[PDB]
Amino acid sequence: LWVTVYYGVPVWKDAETTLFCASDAKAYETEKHNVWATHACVPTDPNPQEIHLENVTEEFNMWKNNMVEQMHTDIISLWDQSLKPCVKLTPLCVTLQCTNVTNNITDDMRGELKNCSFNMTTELRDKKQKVYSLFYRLDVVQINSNKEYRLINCNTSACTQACPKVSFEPIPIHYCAPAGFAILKCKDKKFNGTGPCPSVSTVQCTHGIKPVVSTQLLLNGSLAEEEVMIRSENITNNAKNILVQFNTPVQINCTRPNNNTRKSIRIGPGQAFYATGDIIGDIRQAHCNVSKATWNETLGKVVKQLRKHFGNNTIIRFANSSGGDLEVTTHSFNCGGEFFYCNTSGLFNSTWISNNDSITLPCRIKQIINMWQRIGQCMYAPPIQGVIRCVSNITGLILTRDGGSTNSTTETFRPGGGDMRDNWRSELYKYKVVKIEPLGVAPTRCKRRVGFLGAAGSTMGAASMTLTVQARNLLSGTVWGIKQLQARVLAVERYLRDQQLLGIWGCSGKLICCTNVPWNSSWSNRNLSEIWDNMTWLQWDKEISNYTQIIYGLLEESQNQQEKNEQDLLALD
Amino acid sequence: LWVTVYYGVPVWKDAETTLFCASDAKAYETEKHNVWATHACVPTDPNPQEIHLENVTEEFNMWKNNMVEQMHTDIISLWDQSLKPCVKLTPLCVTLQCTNVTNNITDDMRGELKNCSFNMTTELRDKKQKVYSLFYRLDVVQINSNKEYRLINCNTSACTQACPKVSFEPIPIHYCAPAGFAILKCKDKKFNGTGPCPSVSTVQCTHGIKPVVSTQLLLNGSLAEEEVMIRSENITNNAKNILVQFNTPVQINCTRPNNNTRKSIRIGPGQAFYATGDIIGDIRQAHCNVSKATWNETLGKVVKQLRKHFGNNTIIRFANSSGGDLEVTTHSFNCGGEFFYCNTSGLFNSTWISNNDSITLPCRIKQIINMWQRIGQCMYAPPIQGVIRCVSNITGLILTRDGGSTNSTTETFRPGGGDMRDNWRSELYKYKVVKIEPLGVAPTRCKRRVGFLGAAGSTMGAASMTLTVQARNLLSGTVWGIKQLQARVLAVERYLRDQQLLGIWGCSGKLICCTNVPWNSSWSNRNLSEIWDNMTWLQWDKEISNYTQIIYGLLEESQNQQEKNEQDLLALD
Amino acid sequence: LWVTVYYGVPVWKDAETTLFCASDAKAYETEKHNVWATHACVPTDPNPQEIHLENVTEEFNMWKNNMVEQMHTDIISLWDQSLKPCVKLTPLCVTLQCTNVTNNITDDMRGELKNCSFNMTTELRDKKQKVYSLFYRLDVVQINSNKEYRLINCNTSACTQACPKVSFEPIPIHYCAPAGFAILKCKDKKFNGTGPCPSVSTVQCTHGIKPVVSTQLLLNGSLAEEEVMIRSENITNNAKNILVQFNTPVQINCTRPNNNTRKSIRIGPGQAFYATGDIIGDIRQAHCNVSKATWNETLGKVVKQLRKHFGNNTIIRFANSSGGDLEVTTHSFNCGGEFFYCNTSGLFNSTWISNNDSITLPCRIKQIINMWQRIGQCMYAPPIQGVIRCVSNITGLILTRDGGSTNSTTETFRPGGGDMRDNWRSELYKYKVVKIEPLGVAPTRCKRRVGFLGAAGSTMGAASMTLTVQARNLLSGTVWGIKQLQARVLAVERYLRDQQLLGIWGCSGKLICCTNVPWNSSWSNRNLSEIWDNMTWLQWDKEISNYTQIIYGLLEESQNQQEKNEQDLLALD
Ligand SMILES: *[C@@H]1O[C@H](CO)[C@@H](O[C@@H]2O[C@H](CO)[C@@H](O[C@@H]3O[C@H](CO)[C@@H](O)[C@H](O)[C@@H]3O)[C@H](O)[C@H]2NC(C)=O)[C@H](O)[C@H]1NC(C)=O
Ligand SMILES: *[C@@H]1O[C@H](CO)[C@@H](O[C@@H]2O[C@H](CO)[C@@H](O)[C@H](O)[C@H]2NC(C)=O)[C@H](O)[C@H]1NC(C)=O
Ligand SMILES: *[C@@H]1O[C@H](CO)[C@@H](O[C@@H]2O[C@H](CO)[C@@H](O)[C@H](O)[C@H]2NC(C)=O)[C@H](O)[C@H]1NC(C)=O
Ligand SMILES: *[C@@H]1O[C@H](CO)[C@@H](O[C@@H]2O[C@H](CO)[C@@H](O)[C@H](O)[C@H]2NC(C)=O)[C@H](O)[C@H]1NC(C)=O
Ligand SMILES: *[C@@H]1O[C@H](CO)[C@@H](O[C@@H]2O[C@H](CO)[C@@H](O)[C@H](O)[C@H]2NC(C)=O)[C@H](O)[C@H]1NC(C)=O
Ligand SMILES: *[C@@H]1O[C@H](CO)[C@@H](O[C@@H]2O[C@H](CO)[C@@H](O)[C@H](O)[C@H]2NC(C)=O)[C@H](O)[C@H]1NC(C)=O
Ligand SMILES: *[C@@H]1O[C@H](CO)[C@@H](O[C@@H]2O[C@H](CO)[C@@H](O)[C@H](O)[C@H]2NC(C)=O)[C@H](O)[C@H]1NC(C)=O
Ligand SMILES: *[C@@H]1O[C@H](CO)[C@@H](O)[C@H](O)[C@H]1NC(C)=O
Ligand SMILES: *[C@@H]1O[C@H](CO)[C@@H](O)[C@H](O)[C@H]1NC(C)=O
Ligand SMILES: *[C@@H]1O[C@H](CO)[C@@H](O)[C@H](O)[C@H]1NC(C)=O
Repeated sequence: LWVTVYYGVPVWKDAETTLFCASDAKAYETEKHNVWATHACVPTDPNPQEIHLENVTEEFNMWKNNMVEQMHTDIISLWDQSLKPCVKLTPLCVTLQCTNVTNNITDDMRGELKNCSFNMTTELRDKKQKVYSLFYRLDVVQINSNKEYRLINCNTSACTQACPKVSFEPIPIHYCAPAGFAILKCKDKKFNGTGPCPSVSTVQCTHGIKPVVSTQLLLNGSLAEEEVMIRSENITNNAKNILVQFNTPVQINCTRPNNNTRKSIRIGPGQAFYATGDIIGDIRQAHCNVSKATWNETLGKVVKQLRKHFGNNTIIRFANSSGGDLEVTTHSFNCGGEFFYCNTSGLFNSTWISNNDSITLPCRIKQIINMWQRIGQCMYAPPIQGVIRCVSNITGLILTRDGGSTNSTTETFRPGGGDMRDNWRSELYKYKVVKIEPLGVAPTRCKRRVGFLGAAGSTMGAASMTLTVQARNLLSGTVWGIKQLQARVLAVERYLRDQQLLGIWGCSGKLICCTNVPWNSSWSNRNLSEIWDNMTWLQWDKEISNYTQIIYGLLEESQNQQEKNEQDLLALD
Repeated sequence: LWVTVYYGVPVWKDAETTLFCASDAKAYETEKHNVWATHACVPTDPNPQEIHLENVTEEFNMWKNNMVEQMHTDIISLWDQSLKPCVKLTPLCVTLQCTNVTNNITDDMRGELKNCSFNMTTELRDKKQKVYSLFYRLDVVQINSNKEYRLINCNTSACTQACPKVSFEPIPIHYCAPAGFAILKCKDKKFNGTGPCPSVSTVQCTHGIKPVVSTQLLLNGSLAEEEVMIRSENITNNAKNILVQFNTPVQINCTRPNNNTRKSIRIGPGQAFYATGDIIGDIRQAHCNVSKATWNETLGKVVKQLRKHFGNNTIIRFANSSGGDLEVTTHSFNCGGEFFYCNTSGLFNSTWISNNDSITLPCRIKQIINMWQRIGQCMYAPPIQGVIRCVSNITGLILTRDGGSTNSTTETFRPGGGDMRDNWRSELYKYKVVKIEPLGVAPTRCKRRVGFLGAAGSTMGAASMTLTVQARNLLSGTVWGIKQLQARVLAVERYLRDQQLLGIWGCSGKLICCTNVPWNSSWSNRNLSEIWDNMTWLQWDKEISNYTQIIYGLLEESQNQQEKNEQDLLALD
Repeated sequence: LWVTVYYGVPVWKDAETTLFCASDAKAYETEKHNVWATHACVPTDPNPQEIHLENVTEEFNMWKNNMVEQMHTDIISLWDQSLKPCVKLTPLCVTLQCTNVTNNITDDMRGELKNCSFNMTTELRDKKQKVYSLFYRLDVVQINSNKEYRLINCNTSACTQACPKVSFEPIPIHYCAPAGFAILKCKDKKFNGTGPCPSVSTVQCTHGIKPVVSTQLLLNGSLAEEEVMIRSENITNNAKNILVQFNTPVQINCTRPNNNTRKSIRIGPGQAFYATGDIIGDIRQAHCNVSKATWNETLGKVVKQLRKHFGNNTIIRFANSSGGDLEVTTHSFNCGGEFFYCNTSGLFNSTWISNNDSITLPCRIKQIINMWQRIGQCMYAPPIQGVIRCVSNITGLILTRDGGSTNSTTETFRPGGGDMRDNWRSELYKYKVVKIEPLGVAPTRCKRRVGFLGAAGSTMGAASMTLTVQARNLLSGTVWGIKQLQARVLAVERYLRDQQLLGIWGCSGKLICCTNVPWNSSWSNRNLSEIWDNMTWLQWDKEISNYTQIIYGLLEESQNQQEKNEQDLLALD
């Protein structure tokens, strides 16, 4: 009959907000190399809390998530911030004099290293300096008695050498939302990227996400749980990348067996340039090894789950990439500072039908890079002395279907990728951000006299006793610097708005503040047995969400003001 | 009689604060390249509300407004931000060797364009490049086989090319104040600039203001109603500009018949310099057209209002600009990218005794500009390819009077301008920012036991029923980015201070409350019928403004502390 | 028996927070623009409030004061900010060719002023310029038939010319604590800098302190009272400085008799380089003067007050500095823009046994400078034309004890300094920041039915009637603005946390409230009369902070939740 206002109901709606980084601050409390990304984040909770929701079935969507875009923008801005402070190599674009290096009489790499020598400025503007350095063939381009060259990007973009002190080591970060927002987590083991997730769990924020950069194979990412899953925006469409994820890792070992040496040239006053001085001992190519039997078994599995969608009689035949830029055409990870670019033509060999030492990947290195498909600004990665070795493990792939015929007697899958959002979407697949609103109104028989969300799936009557748990922690009282400020300002304003709305009414209280506005039959007149015993809060929100504004207006104006002026006139005499 | 505290009365008072931007969704969603000003402006509400205050009369002042200065600072800051991130053109200073253009036939514009050639640097620091470009006569100065010149600014300032993609296209901007403030709006049809406006209305924020930059003639402005209103700070003083506002607009057309060509010179790495390569076909001077009959009629209408201020039978005479810099001597503006500088001696030339064709304005174009009289921050607008044409309205003038004696036989009005504040002040003449304060105290016979401003003109008895409406909107739950954040924080702060000051008294959760403070007769006591039925809250607060601190001190000391301590002593048994 | 929560109670504890500047408007209104970026600082309070606290004893310490480090960081940041828009002199690193003092007659100083002639780029790229300048012997280092030199730091740092408009003139800076905090001012006459101060006071803003710079002598410092004070972290440790603060000042006059003239050389466009053109008249030595009798008397006082720690009849000896950099070896300072560097060996040249016109100190001047022992950043102070004279007051030394022994026979003292924290620490020795904690709990017999800090020393019974004054003040109503914004948001967040924590309990009504938690005897049981009337509020915080968290837990969980769970039954009707 009479309206009653409830504060702290289990209700949420989809929204987007400014997330802030959290990371393990104890590891870097003792200072180390100034990492590219992870600094100034709030310390992470030593005991993260994950709460399971009893009966809810939330709808997820991988390919229209906003956290991926926020992550990509954050990484781009962090990289741009990192590159700015240190040296600019504007005076290095000069005509070079380059000849082939003479290794320690070992062949098959003779044409790849140059010994460019050139003129460079010095401290005093009136004088010039004569220097030399070693450049890779992919870094230096010809300009048309030994022939003379220039750097590759002199006619496109400038160069800012990376600050030698920082380190491009990926290390995990946690994206945490402001107070008043919650991040759901799809939990079932067969989530194909879209559709309902019958198992859901609320977490304050995420686990450790390593911002690894790669094009053709995903490295160090999170594995699947039950089986190797295949995800795509629309599998039937050939234009959409077919992300894949493994359940057991395939180990890849990469090396640069050259005893490189750094050599600093001054281009001062103050500024210095680090050249590739000289290589000691033999010179050999950089190669990556992947176990043959393990890779064969992994592909023989992926083809098995891949035939679930494309029929169980078709012929599946992998192949190397079609072509394009060197980033797209070759697996382009980074290992300790050097930016490899490796072939992968030996991996994607097979032709499957219904019925042992290693695989070597010969490859090459480039020092100058302009990643994220950008133009107008490049970077010069300084050389790293000594042999460098990495042991990653392949966790997923990025496939693309040819779709070259309509009969569909066979299918051909060439690996691709290069849009860095695909790497992030492979990790943020089981998250979304929701906006908790704690206020609610429902009819009852009042007349006023003169887990964190574990009750979400329960009926409205069952959830009418746990109101306090929602409202207890509603406030929870340079990149990563302004984001925290905006996040906490938004949280404070949300708490203040909720308190003001609950205060202008007659309630000023937490649990079950009865009111006096009569229940109009126009606001979905149902039997109270059909309301309290049948429905739940999330369902109760939807049909009445049109009329919440009218009920708020009636409570604030029609009832409280008249009631209080009546009390004031009562105390007159 | 005892004091009673009301929260959310219609009281306001004049104040100055920080405003933020807001733009239309159409301009917000324009996929093309960003406009010079609006990038992070929040989208505007599709339906702003007008809450005409009914019986209120407020004192307006056009000249001493603070919105104008804030707009000027914001515009200058936006320009400086716009020019920072693209090409700097320091190495263009070279001794240029120039020669006249050959024209086509029947030479008429010989001395304006020069065919300058100079040696310019290329990407490779070793080599040099021979190029040529066409510079207008106003952009070069001779130095002492053919003659040689330098650029205009290479002994005062360093050039900086305007970014080639961004366009200085004026578009509407709305300046909206944060929560807890209001922007009143005068609507008197004959508002001359100062004095009380008997018809006052409040909007959430202003109408669309086009930030057009021009001098000597206001373009694309807002027109008056029923009269050709004329405004000035002081008509007797001859050192003050006399703004005008036409009833109906005057159509002005402008053209640049030369068919330019954009020649790209690469002076990298990365940078570039766009040059006026060569002109195709016939070559002629830029000119602007204004209808003769319309302009004659408009002058004949404006002189009638000048006769009112300066008396009947006085002869009003017009004359062209007094002389000085080219910025103020000629009607300067930009039409699609080219900065025109048009002679206006054909318009301001007439004499008016007591009792079909088109006018052609010769015009000249300049490329190197240092607008806003800020020497040291020059700019080089790149050439715009193809014929340029635009059609605009003239909706105002900026006249100045001649002060040679008075002996009022006649007056001589000469156009002026140059200070850009007058362009903004012509649009923001019907607004001012007033901060709303909700708290208030008034007497009555009660003692305690032991539209958004539509009621601003109503009596205190009727106004006390609308405390909810006033009290609701006190939170409303790059340069613009920090403006919005600071304004939001300020609003939250003011609301929290109001809440705390209400809470130290015994009236925390209530809009109205009775208190046991006696009403001292020294506070201008009056019969209740003369307060609650013969006064309004704005008029009441104007009377008790001296005793507010004493009453607040009494309420916080004599009542709450003593009451709580005595109640604590009572609860012991 | 029962617990009762008190809000707004005079209790504080040590804490650190970012402070904000406050300077008078006259400094900005001075014609010398941007002397210290006064626009950043807030206008000063016209009447700072000092409230005497009558019974409080507080533990002071200056050797761990955080305000010293905050002032140092603020000064460094302001200095770096000031020079950013100024000219950069990278093209000045040229092979100079210098030949002593050929243009003038000089006394026996001989080769201190080098007459340097060298090439330079004119306002145009094409043509070079032949110019000259006078550089001091300290500003040029030889490089290997007239000899040739270069500037001192052409292989270390890039000079940036000081802007000529601004001047490095110190002005008062007032430090004001943000909302919620307070600054305690110790007023004891004989305060050593450590231990309990029995005459504490409080101030909203500190007294005006001038950020002077000088190594071996403190200039314009604040004077002590009634005796020369000696302060040290541990006097018997040889490695720690021993500050001194004279009772009465010793005046020092300094002069630059050379009559310099400024020559403006153009490095255009938009850049100028001010050289030392020529010296009119005879070359003469720069020197400083100190009164002999006054200085001898001051050292006679310092020995009297410094033998107190060491011995009544121990030999104490003074001596000049040992060696090292010119900054530490010699008393440096600025005198009207010229950075003097004067040896003080004519002053510390005394020996004192167990039981006549003026001291003159000739000294040098250096132009290129980089204070704080910084590397990578430098400045070139332009010449100050005309004869220069200064007058200053010495107000404290910075001594240092030698580690040799002679365990008791003799003690040797030398001037020290070099780190600029000591100069700030000599002025902020009587101020520390404290954080106010307004919540408090005390036992009493109440059971619930089913100046700003002048009372900090008074008993709890009397201090319960002044809860309003503390509670009222807690809220207190581009680059470098985010610091103030973050401090402000932090204050708001702290207030909201306190209010929410009070709201979880059954005490939404502010100030003295009562709760039903019994008072366990284990929590420092005392008879009630000796709790309320034989003890103060600060001492109560020193005997509950162990159990305060558990008391808050009992209040928030054990009583209010059960009360609501009992109330829900009666809420149905
Ligand atoms: C006053 O407002 C008028 C709006 O009518 C301004 O004229 C407009 O100027 C723009 C920019 O030149 C014109 O758009 C351009 O059109 C050309 C094609 O001619 C196109 O190639 C460009 O990319 C751009 O879209 C626009 O057509 C023109 N308006 C009209 C009706 O022609 C005028 O510039 C304003 N006054 C001042 C002083 O800015
Ligand atoms: C997924 O992509 C496929 C493209 O193959 C879409 O299927 C096409 O739909 C159009 C429109 O009806 C037909 O003309 C084509 O013949 C279809 N192609 C095939 C191979 O069947 C499909 O609609 C897309 N799915 C979604 C949900 O967008
Ligand atoms: C990729 O696959 C092709 C065939 O699919 C491989 O070519 C085979 O090489 C072996 C070894 O000489 C021959 O015995 C076969 O006859 C070849 N097959 C065909 C169809 O000609 C090729 O070597 C593979 N390359 C890599 C790098 O894995
Ligand atoms: C200044 O004199 C005081 C004694 O009056 C010394 O301070 C004492 O220091 C000890 C050591 O920490 C403390 O336990 C005492 O409480 C302090 N008492 C007082 C009154 O401050 C201090 O050491 C002297 N300073 C110097 C530099 O010698
Ligand atoms: C102050 O400094 C002195 C000297 O540095 C310290 O005294 C020394 O203490 C060690 C440890 O017992 C002895 O081995 C030395 O012989 C002492 N030297 C002298 C000269 O006394 C003293 O401990 C320091 N005091 C404080 C409070 O730090
Ligand atoms: C610093 O200079 C001042 C003058 O500007 C000196 O003060 C003067 O000294 C002379 C000689 O003793 C007196 O005749 C004047 O009356 C003094 N003038 C004033 C205003 O006091 C001062 O002695 C100099 N100090 C030093 C250390 O040389
Ligand atoms: C400051 O003055 C003293 C005293 O004149 C200078 O000390 C000289 O030191 C050198 C090296 O031992 C010797 O010439 C003498 O011992 C001292 N000179 C005289 C005349 O006795 C000191 O060099 C001066 N400071 C500077 C930076 O030169
Ligand atoms: C505008 O009108 C007011 C009267 O309301 C008058 O005081 C003022 O001088 C007028 N100003 C002008 C410029 O006409
Ligand atoms: C007293 O109140 C009456 C209301 O009926 C009013 O008419 C009268 O003017 C008042 N007199 C004074 C002195 O305020
Ligand atoms: C400059 O003066 C110094 C000091 O007397 C002297 O050693 C030097 O030889 C002089 N320079 C020349 C060029 O004579």
